[PDB]
Amino acid sequence: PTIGMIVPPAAGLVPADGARLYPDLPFIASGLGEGYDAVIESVVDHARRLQKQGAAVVSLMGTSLSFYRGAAFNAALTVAMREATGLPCTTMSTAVLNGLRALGVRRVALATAYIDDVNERLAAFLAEESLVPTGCRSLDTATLVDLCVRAFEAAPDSDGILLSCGGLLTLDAIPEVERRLGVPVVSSSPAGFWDAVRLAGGGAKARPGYGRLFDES
Repeated sequence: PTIGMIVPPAAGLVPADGARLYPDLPFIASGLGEGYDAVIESVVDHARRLQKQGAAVVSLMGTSLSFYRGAAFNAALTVAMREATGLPCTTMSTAVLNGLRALGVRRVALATAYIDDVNERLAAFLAEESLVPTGCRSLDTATLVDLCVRAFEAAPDSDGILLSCGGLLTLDAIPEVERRLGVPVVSSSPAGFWDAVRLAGGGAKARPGYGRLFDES
């Protein structure tokens, strides 16, 4: 089944992680190219576009876009996508909750590429959904790996790490961080793929090597 992704950039490319994680799967993207009315309408518009292109399911593949306004908005936007489209729909924030929960992570450390105000909305989203945010640190693989280690060492009681940057190239850092700390890392972009592949069904597995998430069915 084709998996449709609504992507933040105007260019509307399938995010680069897809070619590494799921080379055998058909993905298509529609680029969205601030302001809840404008977000709701473009998102519904672009979901219909992917439906028209033959998507079997649709993921809103931006974490900030989907958690900035809280957990209730994420939930309601998903339903509006589904009602416009007739397809199972999801978001990168839901993908993150699903991955954290699959991995038994309740107390979560934050490693992100966001400003303060956005990191605050992230931790608020997670606590709304009854996870426990602990440490937060925010900004290549070397810098990403160090980011998460500094996130974890700032809060050693964490069950795992949320690496939140759906725009960044993160797949090399995840295994290296899990290898070094022994704790799982859920990252936005890979998690959004993992979640969208699950949603679509069929049961395909990711290429080996990209972290503990991908051993979760």
